[PDB]
Amino acid sequence: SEAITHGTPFQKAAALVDLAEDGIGLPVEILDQSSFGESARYYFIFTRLDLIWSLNYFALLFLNFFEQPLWCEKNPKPSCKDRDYYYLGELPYLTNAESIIYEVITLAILLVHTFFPISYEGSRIFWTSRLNLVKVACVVILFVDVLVDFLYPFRIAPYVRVIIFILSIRELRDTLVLLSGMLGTYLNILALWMLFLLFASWIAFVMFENTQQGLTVFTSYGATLYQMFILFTTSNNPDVWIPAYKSSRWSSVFFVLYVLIGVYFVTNLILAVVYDSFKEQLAKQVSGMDQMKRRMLEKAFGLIDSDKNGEIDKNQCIKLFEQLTNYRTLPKISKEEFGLIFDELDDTRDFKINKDEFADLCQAIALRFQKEEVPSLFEHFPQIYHSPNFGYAISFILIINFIAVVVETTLNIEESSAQKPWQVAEFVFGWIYVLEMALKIYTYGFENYWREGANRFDFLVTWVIVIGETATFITPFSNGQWIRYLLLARMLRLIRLLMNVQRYRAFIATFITLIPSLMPYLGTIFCVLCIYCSIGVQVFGGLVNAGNKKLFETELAEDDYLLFNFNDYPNGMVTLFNLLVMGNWQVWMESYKDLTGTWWSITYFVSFYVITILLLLNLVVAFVLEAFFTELDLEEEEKCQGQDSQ
Amino acid sequence: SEAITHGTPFQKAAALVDLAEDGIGLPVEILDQSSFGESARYYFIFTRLDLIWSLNYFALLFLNFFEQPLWCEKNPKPSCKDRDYYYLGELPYLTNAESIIYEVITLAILLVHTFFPISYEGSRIFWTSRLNLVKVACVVILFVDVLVDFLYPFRIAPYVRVIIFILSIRELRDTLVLLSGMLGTYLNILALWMLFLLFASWIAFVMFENTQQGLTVFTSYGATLYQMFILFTTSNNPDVWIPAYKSSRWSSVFFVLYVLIGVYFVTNLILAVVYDSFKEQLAKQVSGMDQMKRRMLEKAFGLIDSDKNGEIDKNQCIKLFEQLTNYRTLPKISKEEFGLIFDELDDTRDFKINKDEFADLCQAIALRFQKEEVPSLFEHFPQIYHSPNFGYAISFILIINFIAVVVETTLNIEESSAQKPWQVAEFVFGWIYVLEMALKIYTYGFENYWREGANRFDFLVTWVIVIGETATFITPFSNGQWIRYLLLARMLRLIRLLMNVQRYRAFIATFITLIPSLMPYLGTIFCVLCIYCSIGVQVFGGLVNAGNKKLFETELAEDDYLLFNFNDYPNGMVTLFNLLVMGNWQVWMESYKDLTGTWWSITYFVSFYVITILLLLNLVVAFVLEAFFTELDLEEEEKCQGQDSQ
Ligand SMILES: CCCCCCCCCCCCC[C@@H]1[C@@H](C(=O)O)[C@@]1(CCCCCCCCCCCC)CCC(=O)O
Ligand SMILES: CCCCCC[C@@]12[C@@H](CCCC)[C@@]1(CCCCCCCCCC(=O)O)[C@@H]2CCCCCCCC(=O)O
Ligand SMILES: CCCCCCCCCCCCCCCC(=O)O
Ligand SMILES: CCCCCCCCCCCCCCCC(=O)O
Ligand SMILES: CCCCCCCCCCCCCCCC(=O)O
Ligand SMILES: CCCCCCCCCCCCCCCC(=O)O
Ligand SMILES: CCCCCCCCCCCCCCCC(=O)O
Ligand SMILES: CCCCCCCCCCCCCCCC(=O)O
Ligand SMILES: CCCCCCCCCCCCCCCC(=O)O
Ligand SMILES: CCCCCCCCCCCCCCCC(=O)O
Ligand SMILES: CCCCCCCCCCCCCCCC(=O)O
Ligand SMILES: CCCCCCCCCCCCCCCC(=O)O
Ligand SMILES: CCCCCCCCCCCCCCCC(=O)O
Ligand SMILES: CCCCCCCCCCCCCCCC(=O)O
Ligand SMILES: [Ca+2]
Ligand SMILES: [Ca+2]
Ligand SMILES: [Ca+2]
Ligand SMILES: [Ca+2]
Ligand SMILES: [Ca+2]
Repeated sequence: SEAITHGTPFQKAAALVDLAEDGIGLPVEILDQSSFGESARYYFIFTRLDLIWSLNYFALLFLNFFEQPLWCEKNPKPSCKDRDYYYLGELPYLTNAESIIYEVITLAILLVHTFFPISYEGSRIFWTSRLNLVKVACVVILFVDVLVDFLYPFRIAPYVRVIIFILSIRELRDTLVLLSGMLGTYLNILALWMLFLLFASWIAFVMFENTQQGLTVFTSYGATLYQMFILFTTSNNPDVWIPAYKSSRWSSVFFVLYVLIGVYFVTNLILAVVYDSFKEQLAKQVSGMDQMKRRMLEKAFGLIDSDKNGEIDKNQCIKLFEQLTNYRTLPKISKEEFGLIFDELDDTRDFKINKDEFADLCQAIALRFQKEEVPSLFEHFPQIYHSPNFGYAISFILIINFIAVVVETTLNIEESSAQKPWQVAEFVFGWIYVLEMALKIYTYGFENYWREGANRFDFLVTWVIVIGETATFITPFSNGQWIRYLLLARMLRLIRLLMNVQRYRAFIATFITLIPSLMPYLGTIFCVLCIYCSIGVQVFGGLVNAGNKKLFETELAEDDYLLFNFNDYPNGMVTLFNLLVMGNWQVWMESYKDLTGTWWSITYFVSFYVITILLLLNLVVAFVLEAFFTELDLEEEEKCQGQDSQ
Repeated sequence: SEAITHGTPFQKAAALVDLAEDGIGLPVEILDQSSFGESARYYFIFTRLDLIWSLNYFALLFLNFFEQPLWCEKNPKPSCKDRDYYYLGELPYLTNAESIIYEVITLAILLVHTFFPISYEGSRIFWTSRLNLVKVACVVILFVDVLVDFLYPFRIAPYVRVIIFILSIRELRDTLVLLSGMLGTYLNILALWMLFLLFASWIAFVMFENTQQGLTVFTSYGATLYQMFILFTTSNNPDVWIPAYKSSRWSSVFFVLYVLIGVYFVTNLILAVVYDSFKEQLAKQVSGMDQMKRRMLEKAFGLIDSDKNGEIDKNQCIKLFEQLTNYRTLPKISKEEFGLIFDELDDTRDFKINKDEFADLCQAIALRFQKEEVPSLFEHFPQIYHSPNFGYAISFILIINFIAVVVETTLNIEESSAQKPWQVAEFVFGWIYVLEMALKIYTYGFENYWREGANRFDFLVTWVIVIGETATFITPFSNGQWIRYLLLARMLRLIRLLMNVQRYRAFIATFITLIPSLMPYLGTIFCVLCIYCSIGVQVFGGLVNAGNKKLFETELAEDDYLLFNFNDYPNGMVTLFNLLVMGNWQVWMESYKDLTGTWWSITYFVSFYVITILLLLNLVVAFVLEAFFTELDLEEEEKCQGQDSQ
């Protein structure tokens, strides 16, 4: 547990292992900080000062981002019957005086966050870096629209807030490289997609003109490209070609041939491209990540080789491993570390250490050990640190804790009003579970809240139990059953302890890693909806009124989806989700073609679909196939290389 | 172009290249024929006699298979108002006298086809190989049903006909190995799938008991596992959780979390397993194919090495290459073939040829050359054989022929009754197209009807044109309209020729390969429907009547799907197709739960789904990802490897 304020004493001995820390967890530092400048030079202090306020910044980034539900409609005041809810949302819309407060607080942190790299980049460099120049200008745009409501065309604030939220996060920008690096391949294949629509849209207009079909549905040619596009999605499958089938039965041979080519041949081949084009772009990000590693190791190799000859004595590099605080006794480990990499140079047995050799060294060590084990810095003035047989024992606990609920809920079909003997069993079970995590700080380590992936995900849920049980009878109702389903992620911990089964073993570790790995790649799509909603709120604001007469003819009134409606922002975010899932997405396309009365409404849903069935095929479906083959072959090699490494 | 009747002269010199032919196109021969027995022993004659009647057999296998639409309903005669059509099909159902004519002729070929391996396998061997023991017994079951004609429980004929059709074809059996070799992995993951239905079905029953939701939809717990299964398919997405959403808006955060786990995380991970389990089973079929190759080369290496020492002089193997009819200037490249394929042994420069070395020889030759070029052998007594500048030229030919069609159809929106100057342009264009294939027999070769993949697919449509134009004015109406509509495979010939474009190069080189590669793997699924139809015809025969009162309440009458009906066989095959595509598949599950009045109807559609979303994820979607990476890397390698392949 060495220091982190460590590139500021900055010895050749000392400042190495901070750089060696920077390879293992792999955080970047700026190329301005990578070239020169130290914590003695009062710039690298501000680098680690930035990472102190990181949780301050991400608290702001979602604070800015979640304003978009809470801000009002595009047209509250032009609209009549404004305060009523004619199928509007739930949220309170913030008043204009309240609107200012939540933004001025928001902007001032951005003005810190955007101009904090002045403290460790030069102003003639900071304004040159051409990534900030986007982000700086986005701040100015909010600074305008705050001033407009301070002074009190269509208020283009919320599009920018997304773009601020996309770029600021390191993960979403790293996602966003994989779009623009690959988007030349997707729009490429979008043509040959559109070709086998237009050709196959045409033949149905050719074949079915004089029959009942062209009389009924396929009136225009443009009626077909409209319809046959929906059948490319197959979310309207038999309703299209009933009167083609009802007239002649042999007309089915067309449509069942079309969808086969449509779904089963093309849409997979769209996925075949995008998953294949993913691999090249992912390789460019990985190699772009690994060039960061060697370029940071070049600063590390130059920090030691002060003779500047490119060869370092071994005792010069052995001695820093205790300062590395990696392993405890070091008599002959580095002699073993020669054969662990491919070849020994052995021109001198110890004296010659080449540039690429040490770059292989620090990269190798953290894989085998994971022994750095660094906790957070504590004050010793309190000193609060208190100084599968058990696995099969805790296999039994979450069994009987689970069946306690199903007994409680088969009491609820009996509807016991006398829960007095059953409330004896209620409060006791939450008191139990805090004891099975207790041996871990007795056996191995204290700060493993951030270590086990279960403690990454259950740590709220582990501690939320008895604090919910506390205000049960001391509050002397709706929040009472709020716990009564919350006491069920016990099975989710029972999942992982059942997930030691070797029969499920590859499928286990993917779905574990599937939550952290696909958090940016689903995070970007959540930002994409925040674009499409804020378009559609402004396009379709007060459109579905209370008494709109074009409404009740259409499909939203037939199937009674007279909710989601786009009539403000959080109503829109649900509505784009159904268009994401493709559950009956042609209702809205059929509805807003009538509620706007125009065919330029069809633009909004197709432009969703193309970018969606890029992004669903891009980052959902192509990752899982990459993520499984990561988790599969490790299990396939851990037995085989465990025969080697032992 | 030597003979094929060639292992019956059966020289050590001669009968080699017939075995060398058997490696190149790779047909199997039986292990009885592989062990011993020759065309002198007459058994090898019956082997090639079998492959003469191959097209006779596949003409029978679809003849037997297509009786199942043409055979009648399960209950014509118990049903009242039998001859009327109350949402029944189109086909004429075969009369019982005319039925047996189509069956006795069918069976007599099977009795040839099943007992033809008597002629080249011993009877104590033929009844031992346990493929036949299935297949012979299936013949007996049909032989029963012909006796049932003279008598005039539920007539289980048509299930067997599929099983006969599956096993007889070599491709579908090779598909069917990949099921049973992998089905232990799929049902393995089906349980862990079923768990994250049940648990996620459970919480929605837990959450929504006291609210409006459990009052309205989620009445039973079994009501939820019913509903939440449909939302795993998302073919009923907002209709489920409207009254959960209409009451509390926060209930959406459940459902949008469920489908993400449901579709985007699980269903890909089901596809991740099945595509990964595909690779191992496909490797077993490939290695099972390649063991056939070396074991056939062992008979070839033993045919030459008559000294039985395992080493063959090169002039013994040089001399047969002219009998192979492979290449013209032989002795200059046979020394280069030492250097091209692999490394030379060079203990003797030519004298020593090992067992595995010759196995490397004949394997590599057919790749580089393709110079065997075997035609269909003619009688010379008639002697009917008559003894990209052009590519950019025939690029232009279809274009002006294509725009002639769209001019003809924009005449039809004008509706010209005077087609007399326009019929000058009609008949002339079909006469043109037979001339662009004509240089191929002048430049390169005659029998390339089976060689170019375009001539594999266009050859019916290439020649159908002028014979459709012939009976236009000499018949002095509805049929010649469709021929006017048929004038469109020209752009389908443009599809192949245009993808010399490197921008689209890999994509349709897949799609070319995609039709023959996925012909068995879609063929099996077509057989799977012929199982599920013949179940559902017998289960649901006269159910959707004319005046059924339970019918008009349900969804098939609401959305007017009163076709797609199950009330005979070909209504079923359309109907299972919609359940295959997943276009509104919950209508039938909602309908036949009412029209049978029972909950055991739900079995039929779920058991469809699990086997289907095996087989769609199995053999559609896993192939295209395998097939693209076959087509992609060959384009990626040949540009670099052609500098080495030279
Ligand atoms: C893939 C997405 C990962 C990111 C997770 C989303 C974080 C943002 C959370 C949104 C919370 C809004 C809840 C709204 C209810 C409330 O109680 O306030 C409410 C809005 C309905 C649900 C909103 C979620 C829609 C977007 C999620 C799905 C898209 C992501 C792909 C109604 C307001 C009320 O009356 O209380
Ligand atoms: C992949 C999967 C498959 C599915 C199947 C379905 C269908 C298709 C085929 C495609 C290719 C493979 C089919 C065929 C055809 C159709 C049609 C139907 C109708 C009937 C009508 C009759 C009269 O005429 O009336 C299948 C379905 C069925 C079959 C049938 C055949 C024949 C027909 C006619 O006849 O038309
Ligand atoms: C593969 C391309 C085939 C056809 C694609 C081009 C067709 C473009 C427009 C077709 C004509 C529309 C017919 C009605 C228009 C009108 O009468 O004004
Ligand atoms: C990418 C291919 C298609 C994308 C979107 C499909 C929209 C094409 C359908 C045409 C709209 C209706 C035709 C206009 C006829 C009219 O206005 O009278
Ligand atoms: C962004 C590019 C996509 C282009 C969108 C579709 C291109 C063609 C538009 C379809 C209109 C054809 C309708 C003509 C027939 C008619 O109006 O009567
Ligand atoms: C984050 C980049 C945004 C991408 C495109 C945003 C702006 C495109 C269209 C904006 C408003 C379009 C609506 C026009 C019709 C109307 O306002 O009534
Ligand atoms: C990929 C971008 C999607 C392309 C959107 C297609 C737009 C076509 C809209 C209908 C076409 C007919 C235009 C006439 C407009 C009108 O009738 O008012
Ligand atoms: C994240 C980038 C997405 C931007 C692309 C979506 C914008 C395309 C169309 C938006 C609405 C256009 C149709 C509105 C017509 C109208 O004004 O009535
Ligand atoms: C992960 C599992 C959670 C629960 C799964 C087991 C539930 C099986 C049946 C639940 C009880 C059904 C309630 C009504 C039955 C009745 O009273 O007849
Ligand atoms: C593979 C998981 C589910 C598969 C099929 C889902 C069927 C479960 C739904 C239960 C049916 C209705 C409940 C019975 C109650 C009753 O008899 O009224
Ligand atoms: C082939 C195995 C699949 C098993 C099919 C589903 C297993 C459970 C069946 C659901 C019935 C539960 C309904 C109980 C509640 C009630 O009826 O009141
Ligand atoms: C090819 C193998 C067939 C697989 C299973 C076939 C037989 C299973 C069920 C057959 C009939 C089931 C219908 C029972 C109810 C009824 O006949 O009324
Ligand atoms: C994988 C196989 C599919 C499993 C099929 C689930 C069958 C459940 C059917 C409903 C369960 C309730 C049984 C009561 C029958 C009845 O109400 O008549
Ligand atoms: C190719 C193999 C598929 C066989 C599996 C399908 C058979 C499962 C259920 C068939 C029908 C069962 C439900 C009928 C109930 C009834 O008799 O009313
Ligand atoms: Ca040195
Ligand atoms: Ca050494
Ligand atoms: Ca309806
Ligand atoms: Ca020899
Ligand atoms: Ca030699």
